[PDB]
Amino acid sequence: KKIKIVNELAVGPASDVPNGTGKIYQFNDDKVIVVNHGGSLTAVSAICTHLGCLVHWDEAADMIACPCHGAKYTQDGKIISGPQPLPLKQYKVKIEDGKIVVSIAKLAAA
Amino acid sequence: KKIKIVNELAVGPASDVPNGTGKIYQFNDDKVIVVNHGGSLTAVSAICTHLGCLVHWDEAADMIACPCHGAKYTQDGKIISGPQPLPLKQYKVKIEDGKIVVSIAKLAAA
Ligand code: FES
Ligand code: FES
Repeated sequence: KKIKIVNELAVGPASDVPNGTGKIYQFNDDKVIVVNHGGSLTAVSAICTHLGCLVHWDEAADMIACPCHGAKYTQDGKIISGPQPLPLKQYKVKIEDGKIVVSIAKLAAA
Repeated sequence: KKIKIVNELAVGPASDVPNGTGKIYQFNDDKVIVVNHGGSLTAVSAICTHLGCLVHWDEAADMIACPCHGAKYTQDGKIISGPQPLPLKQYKVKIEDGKIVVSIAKLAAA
């Protein structure tokens, strides 16, 4: 009673993103930042929804920071502060065979 | 004894790029990073020559850094280290009427 289409990609070894760090990967047309912090491995779009620069993980401040107009986001992409209109799109992410597997789903009813 | 074609664009107010900072601008088909550091206002292509992520200025480290795979460049776009094949193409930049004017030339001899 629902159709959904999932894109799925093993982007790199789990050892790429050890604790306290974040790394940017290509996901087809988007760029995703995968973050490993506080026991939690998350994945969100790395492109600011304001005007489209790349973000990075700031471990000391426990935040994602955008270098262009000062946007600050949570590890999960939620808005902390800045001019950005939207949160960064949330991905799913898992470790499989020692690999970081990122995925996103788009739904549709039958 | 030389003819050249110059693209020129007043990209924003000079107040946009104070000392110790760098800013990204659309320059027709390229994107340029203008950096103000050490009394020197420079402008180079913002597109990393490895795989094309947008770069940013790192004032603390005195370098242009690409967030994807670690490319480092000097303020003038020269390669410091990383997987990139090429330096960032250099633009010329000056202040007029409190505005940042970026320009680049393509040659023709006669
Ligand atoms: S493009 Fe990220 S703050 Fe504007
Ligand atoms: S895109 Fe800059 S290091 Fe690869």
